[PDB]
This record gives sequence, C-alpha cells and structure tokens, in this order.
Amino acid sequence: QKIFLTVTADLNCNLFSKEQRAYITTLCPSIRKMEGHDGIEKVCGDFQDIERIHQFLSEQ
Amino acid sequence: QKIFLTVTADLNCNLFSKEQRAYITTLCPSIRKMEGHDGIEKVCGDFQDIERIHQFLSEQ
Amino acid sequence: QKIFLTVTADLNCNLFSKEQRAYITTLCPSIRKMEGHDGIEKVCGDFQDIERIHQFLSEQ
Amino acid sequence: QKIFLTVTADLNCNLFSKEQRAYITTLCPSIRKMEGHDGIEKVCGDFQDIERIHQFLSEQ
Repeated sequence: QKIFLTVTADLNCNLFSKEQRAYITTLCPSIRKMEGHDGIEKVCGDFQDIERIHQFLSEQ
Repeated sequence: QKIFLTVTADLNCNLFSKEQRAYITTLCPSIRKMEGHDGIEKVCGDFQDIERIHQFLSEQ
Repeated sequence: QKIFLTVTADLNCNLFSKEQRAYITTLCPSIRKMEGHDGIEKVCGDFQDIERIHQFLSEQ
Repeated sequence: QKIFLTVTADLNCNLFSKEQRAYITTLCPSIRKMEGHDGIEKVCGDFQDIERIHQFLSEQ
C-alpha cells in the first residue's frame, strides 16, 4: 500500500507569490489545497506530489 | 529560506509495527510526533527529515 | 496576543450541504479553506473565526 | 452527529512555556498531541476540548 497515508506541507508565502504557488494546481492536479485571498498556503496528498512541489518551488 | 515551513506525514500503522515506527525518533532526533496505543502515528519537521523517514520505512 | 497561531476544523460534510458550507467565506472573509467536489471540507483561521463557524452551522 | 469532525490548534510556544503547555495532558487526557523537546506544539481533538485548552491558556 502507501508508506505515508497523506503528507501536508506549509508553504512559505513570504518567499513565493500567489502566482508562483498557484501553478501547483497544474503541476499536481489532485493535490488538496488550503487557499486564502493570498492563494495556496498549504498542500495535502501523496509524498510524490510533495516532492514534485518541492522541486518546482526550489527552482523559482 | 525554508520552502516548506513545516511538513507532516501520516504514517501507515498497518504496514509498519510500533518497533519499526519507534526508530523514527533515533533516525531524526529533532522530529515531532503524535503517539497512541500502537506508538508513533504522525510526524512533523523539515522536508529533509520526512524524506529520510520515507527512505527508512521504504527499506523495511 | 495569539493563543492559537492557527486553528483548523474538519467539517461534517454529511450533516451540511455545499450551499450551507459555502457561506463560510462570506461569514469569515479572511478564512482559509480546502474545497473538494461537494464544496468546503476543511477551514483554517483564528479561534474567533472557528467559533463563529461552529455557531453559524449549529443553527442550521 | 457533530459539526467539526476534528479540530487542530497550533499553540503559541513563544507566549506559553513548555510547562504551561504540558498541563494540557491533565486538562484533556484525551487530546492527541504533536510533541518534541519543547513539548506540545499542536493539539487535535473535539471542539469542546480545544475551547477548554484556549479557556485554560487565556486564564494565564
């Protein structure tokens, strides 16, 4: 089965814009998002999507 | 410059025993954990730690 | 003087409709939310915000 | 049936010592806790229990 049933990550919203963090919807379409007027602040799902999101923000 | 301010993982406690999950606090001594009648169910820390915990459990 | 830095609540999506849970963004404009297929599933914010949400929903 | 399935609160560990925070074990022996070497950082449980902990901490 799965090692991690789910993984959640608090995003740095000082470091990355609404526009940068909004791409996560296209990068990982089935990632669950905690979102404000400030855009995506937390993400939840498979460890593979958290890695993919970390890779993506790491490059910005 | 933290990408993920924190990261939290839900451990699959069906796949892994209390003894197997117990080592996580030696593996990552500054980890934070949530602990029931069958030991460690959830963990919180750096991305690096959650990657090391995934690596470790992945090899059992 | 924050006692709770943030507070997250899991909503009883069986008890309340998408239309009932949808008002939360109008009730609490500054709130953060996570939206599955049947609307808002989880909410993050201030204690006071989570309190007013409990009240609003308790009277449906 | 209940309004909030669970509630989680990030505790202000700057405003409240390890020892003040440790009493939450006595206050709500049923509350699930995220804890490391500065003690309880996050609590998860029933709305009523979150209220009691906020009520306790606010009375300090």
